[PDB]
Amino acid sequence: GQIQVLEGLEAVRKRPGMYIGSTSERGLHHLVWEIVDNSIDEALAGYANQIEVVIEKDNWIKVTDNGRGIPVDIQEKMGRPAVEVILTSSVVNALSQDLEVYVHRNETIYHQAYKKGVPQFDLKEVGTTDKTGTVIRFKADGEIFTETTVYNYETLQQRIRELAFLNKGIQITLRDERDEENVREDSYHYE
Ligand SMILES: Cc1[nH]c(C(=O)Nc2nc3c(OCCN4CCOCC4)cc(C(=O)O)cc3s2)c(Cl)c1Cl
Ligand SMILES: [Ca+2]
Ligand SMILES: [Cl-]
Repeated sequence: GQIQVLEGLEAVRKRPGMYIGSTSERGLHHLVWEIVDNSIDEALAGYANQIEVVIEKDNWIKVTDNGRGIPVDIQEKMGRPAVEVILTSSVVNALSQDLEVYVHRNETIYHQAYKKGVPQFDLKEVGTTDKTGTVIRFKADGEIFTETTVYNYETLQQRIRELAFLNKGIQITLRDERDEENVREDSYHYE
């Protein structure tokens, strides 16, 4: 089961273009669409209505939603927490030099970190919460995206606006914190 995950990570990193269309600027932006798409599905299921995308210093991406939280219960299949099984089959995780999850669920904050899809430690309880949702922070792997790992605000802005227009009732916010002296935000909420 865990042998199958490792071969999956090797497959994705060996032929990344077969998975995300290209390793160009187009492929770098595709990472964000892959994560945001999961949060939109949680909203269409009726459980989330807010998504926030932050370009952080050094072109980290953080996506946050107010969904149920990715589940943390032990799979009978992997013997591992569900969230670990979901993220260690994620293309985004495989093509990120680092990725972090924080889950707010069961009044608990759970945390795991990964490098090229490989968990760095077991899922751990780190805090308490009265909210539910998921935070993902990732840094695209410079070894995969050799052309650029720099996001284009206007590219993200155009697609986030389109997603909010198509999926009415979802508040979707983009914020660029790369320059701490000049922070730019656009927030879309149709109907
Ligand atoms: C940023 C973000 N948010 C989510 C997210 O909230 N996903 C989420 N998935 C799930 C989920 O599915 C488990 C695994 N898969 C089912 C079949 O499609 C794909 C997911 C179950 C529950 C629940 O049973 O309470 C909650 C949740 S909340 C994911 Cl994944 C990412 Cl990445
Ligand atoms: Ca889905
Ligand atoms: Cl759970």
